[PDB]
Amino acid sequence: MVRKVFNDGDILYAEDVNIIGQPFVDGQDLLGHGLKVDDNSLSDEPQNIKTRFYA
Amino acid sequence: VRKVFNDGDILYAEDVNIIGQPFVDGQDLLGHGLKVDDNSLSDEPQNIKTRFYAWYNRFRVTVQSGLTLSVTQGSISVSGNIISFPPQTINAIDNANSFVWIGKTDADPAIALRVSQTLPNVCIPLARVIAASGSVTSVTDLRDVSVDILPPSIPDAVPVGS
Amino acid sequence: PAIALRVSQTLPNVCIPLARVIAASGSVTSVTDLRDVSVDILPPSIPDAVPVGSTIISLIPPTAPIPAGYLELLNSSQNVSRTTYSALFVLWGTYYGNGDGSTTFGVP
Amino acid sequence: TIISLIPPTAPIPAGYLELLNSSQNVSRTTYSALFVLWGTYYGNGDGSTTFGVP
Repeated sequence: MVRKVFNDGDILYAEDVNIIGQPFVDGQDLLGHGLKVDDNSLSDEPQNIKTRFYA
Repeated sequence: VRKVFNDGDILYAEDVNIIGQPFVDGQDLLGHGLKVDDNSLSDEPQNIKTRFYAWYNRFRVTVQSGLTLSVTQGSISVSGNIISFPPQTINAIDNANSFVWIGKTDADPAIALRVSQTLPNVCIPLARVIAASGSVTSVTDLRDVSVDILPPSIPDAVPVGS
Repeated sequence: PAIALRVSQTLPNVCIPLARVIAASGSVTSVTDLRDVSVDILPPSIPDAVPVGSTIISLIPPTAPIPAGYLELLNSSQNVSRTTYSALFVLWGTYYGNGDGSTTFGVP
Repeated sequence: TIISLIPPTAPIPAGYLELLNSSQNVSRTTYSALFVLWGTYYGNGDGSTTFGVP
């Protein structure tokens, strides 16, 4: 999102689409790297690590 | 997810900026994908997944088939000596409320996985299995990391003057 | 008696085990984690009381009261209730007499 | 030493060594707390692996 921001007349290049195609959750500043994963982002399913660890 | 595109729609810069920032949280929005399950977590070692489950699922007893129960791999410490066990199987005692544990008997010094009808005083309890008619009706986890085993009462000392 | 981090040759019966280290030529070949996160400790034994059915000899005068949790051996066999002394009845049976044969058993 | 009247069919209490008619030789390492206390005083079953039992 940061270091690559689009505007109304901006061309959409194939490299940008390929980058967005691989989402990253490392919290980095790049185009496809969204944000880190907190406890909420983990699934609230009883069979998952969050529920077991909190139990 | 929330906003849906179709033929004839015009892509907007804000749409790409939203899409460019993925959020994994299960929220129903354009860029918010879904909630992270165990599979989405990295499976190679030196990661919280395998680290957590190698301790959580240690010597866990499950009904493999019929009276045959599966015990996951693990390790035990006997006076500082580490003895490792691969995943093994053992047959429950039929028509009984038996106990699956790890230890030894008076007639056998080898430390191994055993099924009895009464928990020995010195053992590592694993499960209480209720089985009937060649089938395992229920399994109750005894080595659970959430259940806490209270220690036994202080032994009655020899009476003074005796 | 001070509680601290100690490197010994054999783990004491009561302690918090941390690791086992194998050292050769002034170098550490291996360190094995003895904590709960890696291993499950098997107790060598439990602290136990005097076993049921064992006999202890005492010098206490007759005026002193009978110790709790014990039965007194008399000049003749006794008939003791099986329900009250279920532990002793289990460990002994009727090997010292059948008592009535239904609800009591004999004590030598 | 604990004296008991339990019948032969009754199991030996755990953590106890039965004393039979003759002497025995039990492993020093298996019974370490016993060997450090008694010592080689009731016999030397072997050189450095077992010790005697009256």
